[PDB]
This record gives sequence, C-alpha cells and structure tokens, in this order.
Amino acid sequence: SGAIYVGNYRVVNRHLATHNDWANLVWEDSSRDLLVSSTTAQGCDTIARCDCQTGVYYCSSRRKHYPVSFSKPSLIFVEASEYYPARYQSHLMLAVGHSEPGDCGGILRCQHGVVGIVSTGGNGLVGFADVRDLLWLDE
Ligand SMILES: CSc1ccccc1NC(=O)N1CC[C@H](C(N)=O)C1
Ligand SMILES: [Zn+2]
Repeated sequence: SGAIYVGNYRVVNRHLATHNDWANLVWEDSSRDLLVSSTTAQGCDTIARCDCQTGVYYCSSRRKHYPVSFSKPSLIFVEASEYYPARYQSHLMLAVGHSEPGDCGGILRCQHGVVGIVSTGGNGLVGFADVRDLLWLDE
C-alpha cells in the first residue's frame, strides 16, 4: 500500500483505490494502474520533472529503501493477477529488485522528487508506474 500526496491530490494504484477515492475521482487510467482523487488537506510531496533513470524505492516487504536503475516509461506486458487479466500496461518502468504484491504503492524517488510508485513485479523484478508526465498534479 501507499500514496503520493501533492497539492489537493492523492495518487494511488488504481487496483488499491477505495470506494471513497472513486467518489472523489479526478482522473484514472486502468492501462497505467493509476487513480488520482481530491483531498481536503494540502500535500507536500514534490513530483520530479526529469528523465532520471536511477533512484531509490521503498520495499515494504523488506522495510528497506533500495537504490535502483530503471528503464524509461514504456508499454510492458504484465501477467494476470487477482486485479487485472494479462495485458500491456503503459508508462511502466522496470528495475531488477525485490517486490511482492503488497509492495504496490511504495515511492520511487530521484534527486528531483517523486518519480512514481511500485505497480508490478515478481521473479526478481519491480515495476513503477511513472507520474512525471502528469504536469497538472502541480497546478
Ligand atoms: C509488486 S506487484 C507483484 C509482485 C510480485 C508478484 C506479482 C505482482 N503483481 C501484482 O500483484 N499485481 C497486482 C496488479 C498489478 C498491476 N499493475 O497489474 C500487478
Ligand atoms: Zn530526476
């Protein structure tokens, strides 16, 4: 689990959104596994606006942050799970690193701020849903 809190927005994995996130929906895209809902309080996360390919991610199944190299956002085939059938997920970045299903939501950050959140993984990989192209999170 986990979210990004920027301005009056809450960014979560769409598969982990609550009934309240849907009532307060701003934008969602199943093909990206993202959902953004509105908040009453102002958030303090800064979103990165960059092309960094190295950063640090939080892994809740190890209670540890790991430095990683990751691929640029792209269309990647993601195996079936209890939340989606097998499909291509867009804006996805992959890295070699530990991840378990409950690690979705962990932040990936670079020197510029938040890059994205854990969204896919397995077999020694970890995938992150990019948020750096969502310029409107800033206004
Ligand atoms: C860190 S996710 C993970 C880790 C180990 C094994 C499997 C996984 N995958 C998942 O449980 N999911 C749930 C839906 C998510 C998606 N974006 O399609 C993929
Ligand atoms: Zn950066």
